[PDB]
Amino acid sequence: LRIETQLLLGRLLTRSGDQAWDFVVPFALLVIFPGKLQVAAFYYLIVKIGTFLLTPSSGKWIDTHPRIQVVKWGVWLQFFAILAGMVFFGMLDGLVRAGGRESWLLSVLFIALALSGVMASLGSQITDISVGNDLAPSLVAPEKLTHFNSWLRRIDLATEVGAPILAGALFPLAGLFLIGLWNLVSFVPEYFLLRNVIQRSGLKIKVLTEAINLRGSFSDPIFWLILSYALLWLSVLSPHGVLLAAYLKDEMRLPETEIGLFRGLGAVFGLISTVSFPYLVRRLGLISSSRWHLGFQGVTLGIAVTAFAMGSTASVYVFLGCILLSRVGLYGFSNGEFELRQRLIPEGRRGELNSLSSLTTTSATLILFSAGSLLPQTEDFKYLVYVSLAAVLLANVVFIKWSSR
Ligand SMILES: [K+]
Repeated sequence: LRIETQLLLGRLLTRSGDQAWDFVVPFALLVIFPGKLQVAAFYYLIVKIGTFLLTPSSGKWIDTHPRIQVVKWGVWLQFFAILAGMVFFGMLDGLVRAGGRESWLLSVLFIALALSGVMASLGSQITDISVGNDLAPSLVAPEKLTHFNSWLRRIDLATEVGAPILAGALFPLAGLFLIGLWNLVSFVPEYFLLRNVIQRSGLKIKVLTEAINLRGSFSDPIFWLILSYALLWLSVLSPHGVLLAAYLKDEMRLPETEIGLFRGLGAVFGLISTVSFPYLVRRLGLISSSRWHLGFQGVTLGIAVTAFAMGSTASVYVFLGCILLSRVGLYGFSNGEFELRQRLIPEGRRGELNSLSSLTTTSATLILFSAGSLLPQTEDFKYLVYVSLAAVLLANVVFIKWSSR
């Protein structure tokens, strides 16, 4: 295998395990604390807030250590976080099965679980930045990055579609530990693949920074590109969106069978961007392809939101169809912004400025989570819809302004 293929193979193996694990954790939480959806929510919250708080530090840590150290800590932090998580899950499940109720002990084990979730999430973010935003632009010719990124996207979508299937086959909570085990094992090929390409090549030579402040990050021009991407995470208009599903079910009275297919079609339209975006790049260049895809997301969601406004079931399939089309735009733009970060971010600032990107997208996630919790009613879904559209149009404005560079 050539270098580029080794990178993709490593990503494919470790992701299939990551996606399988992320899929089953909420269900495992619900098995242990039956009914209590607030507990699963609390888990997710701690992980995200935790990752948020550790992000600037981790980006400085990335720029000040050799790559082989970054990859070692990135992967093995995950490995041992997942192992710790499995141990705490087992303990929790054992405790509750044996009749344990609310206690400091049970609480302490939940916190230990949630913190291990923070470590894994942070390790994963470090590894993504390292492989996708440092190793890849250092190993792959600039003109072949678009091709390389489209395969990274295909791996992400494929393992995303394969996750419920994998999990299904393997699934009290015995399925969880089998998924945990597969996840553990799936970290190992990527560690050694990465370690061996670093050991044998010029990745060893890298000037490190000695030895937060975020003023330097936010003041950099690339932050506006970063903001144009992050804004897209604010939307409730997604195939997987829980508030949209709730809305479609109660207000639109769509059958649950049609809602599930809609949800499942997300991946397909994501996959379509991996053909449309590279095609436009090769024809119009990276900036122009990005602008067209982002505009396509803006137009299709504009149409979808007009169809939502005249709130008839006579317009519901155009609403859903346009949301699905918009995913082509979103997934295309996401590869473009990713590639612009690969190409434009100085080598010595790869940890810093890409962690800024993680910081801003995690913030968007937290806001979206906050809005979901604050406006949980289907009759209020209307307001989240208009703010989602506004965010997308603002993203277009910000990117157009930025791409005047
Ligand atoms: K993994």
